[PDB]
Amino acid sequence: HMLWARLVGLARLEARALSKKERRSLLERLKPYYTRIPFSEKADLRLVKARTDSGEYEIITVDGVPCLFEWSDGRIYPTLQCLKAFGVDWLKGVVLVDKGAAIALAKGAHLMIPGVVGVEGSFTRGDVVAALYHETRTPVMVGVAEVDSSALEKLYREKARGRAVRRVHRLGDALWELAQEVGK
Repeated sequence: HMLWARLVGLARLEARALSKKERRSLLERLKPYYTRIPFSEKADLRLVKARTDSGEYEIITVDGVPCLFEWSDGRIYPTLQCLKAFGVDWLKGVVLVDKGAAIALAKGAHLMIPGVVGVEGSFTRGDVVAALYHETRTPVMVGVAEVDSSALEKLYREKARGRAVRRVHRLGDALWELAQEVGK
């Protein structure tokens, strides 16, 4: 197909079902990093490649929802659309942030410790976590923990300075815009 999205513009799409072998490899690549696989064995998984003016994006869809992507560190991460569809309980943890940090994250900033107001779950430095605006629990960013959850629980209470979560994907980024349109 073809689609036209904000920021990325016109995208030419090529989609196919994942093979039985790719589906198995996908589950094996997700297990080490999340509490559980969020989707069913009956869910239809497809690989969608979108070529835009700047380059190529590949997104794995789950029953048509653009949910997963491979980052430069070789791990598979969820899109925010994935979190809307399946929630966040399957993630090892989440970090709750204040309004100012939710707005900064939606502009593309990393999450600094003073913007944190709560920690949920249990995770260690390097784990995949999501940052949610505390008031509405809206996910605004997906990234990598810079500190263990137990350390963060202490650090945000002291309002220590420093980075809490390194941003990988966030609301309004090019992938998010493309995924929004794929979901339409």
